[PDB]
Amino acid sequence: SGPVPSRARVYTDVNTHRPREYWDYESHVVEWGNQDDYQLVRKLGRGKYSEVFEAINITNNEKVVVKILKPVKKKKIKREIKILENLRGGPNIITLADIVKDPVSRTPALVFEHVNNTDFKQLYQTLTDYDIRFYMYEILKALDYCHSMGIMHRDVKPHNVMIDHEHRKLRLIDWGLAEFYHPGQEYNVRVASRYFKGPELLVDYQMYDYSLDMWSLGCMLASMIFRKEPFFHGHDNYDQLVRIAKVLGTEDLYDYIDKYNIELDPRFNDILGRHSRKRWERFVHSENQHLVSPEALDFLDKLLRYDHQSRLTAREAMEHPYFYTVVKDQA
Ligand SMILES: N#Cc1cnn2c(NC3CC3)cc(Nc3cccc(-n4cnnc4)c3)nc12
Repeated sequence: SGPVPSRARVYTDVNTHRPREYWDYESHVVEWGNQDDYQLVRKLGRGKYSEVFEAINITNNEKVVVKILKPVKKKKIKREIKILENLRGGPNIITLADIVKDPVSRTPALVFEHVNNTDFKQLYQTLTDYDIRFYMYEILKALDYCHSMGIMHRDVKPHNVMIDHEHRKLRLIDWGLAEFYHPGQEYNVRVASRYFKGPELLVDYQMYDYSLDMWSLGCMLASMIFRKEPFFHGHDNYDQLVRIAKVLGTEDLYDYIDKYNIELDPRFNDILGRHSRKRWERFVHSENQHLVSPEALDFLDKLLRYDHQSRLTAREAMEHPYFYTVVKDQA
C-alpha cells in the first residue's frame, strides 16, 4: 500500500520557476523551414521512430543530418523539438538547425548539425585511458547542462554519442526519449536500451529523476574501461536486473526495495536469488588494465548504485580525481 516518494537531490524545482511554456510542450507551435533547402545524399540509419539521412543545405552548401519521423504522437514531436530548442547552444549538445515537412507526405523531419563521427566500433578500441577520461568529462558537461535545464535524456548509450576524434569533439544526440523533470511526476519505465536501464526502471519505480542518466553513464564507463560490451548482459528486462544483482549483490537491492516500499513483480522472487557484491578485480584483465586505475574504479562505484538518490550528480562526478588531469589540461 504505497511506494515511498522521491524528489531529485539537485535541480529539483528548476522547471517550476520557469514560465509555463518552457516545459508545457503541448502548447508549442512548430516553426517550419523550407524543405526545398535540403537535398538528401545518403541513408545513415534506421532508428526506432525515424530514418536518418545525410543531406546538403543548398543555400550554403552546408552538410547536415536529417531525421525523418515515422508516425509518432504530435506531442512527442513537440517534446523532442521543445527540449532541443531549450538546450540549443549548451555544451556538447547537438544543435537542431531546422524543421521541415514534406508538403505531400506530411512527414516531419528534424535537421541537425553534422558531426564527422568515427565509428564507435573501432574508435572505442583505440581509446587511451586519457581519451576515455576526456570524453567522459565531455559527456558530463552535456548531462549537467541538460539536468540544470530541467531535462533528463533517458537514453544515454554509445550509439547516442557522436565523436569526431580528429577534432576531439563530442555531441550528445537523440533527444526523442528526453523528458522534463517535475517533482512527484511518475514517468514511463519502458524507456532506455535494455543493457543501460537503471534498477528503478527494472523494479518499476516511476518517480525517478536525472540520476537515471548517471546509471547509464556508469554502464558506458564500465564497458569502456573493462572492454566488455555490454557490461550488464541481460536476456530480457527481468534477467537484466539479475545481471546487476550478480555484481552489486542482492543485499543492497533488497535494502533499496525496502526503503522505497516497492512491490516486486512476483516473478522476480524466483530468479533473483542471493548474490554477494563483487569487487571490480573480477573484471580486470591484462588487455584492460591499462584503462583501469583505482580512481577509475572509485568513480564507477559511485555511479552504479541501486539507490538513485545516492548516485553522483553530473557536477559531483566532474570533481572526481579521475578527471584531475583533464580539468587541469583544459586551460
Ligand atoms: N543527430 C545527429 C548526427 C550528427 N552527425 N551524425 C552522424 N554522422 C555521420 C557519421 C558521419 C550520424 C548519425 N546517425 C544516426 C543514426 C541513427 C539514428 C540517429 N538519430 C536518432 N535520433 N537523432 C538522430 C542518428 N547522426 C548524426
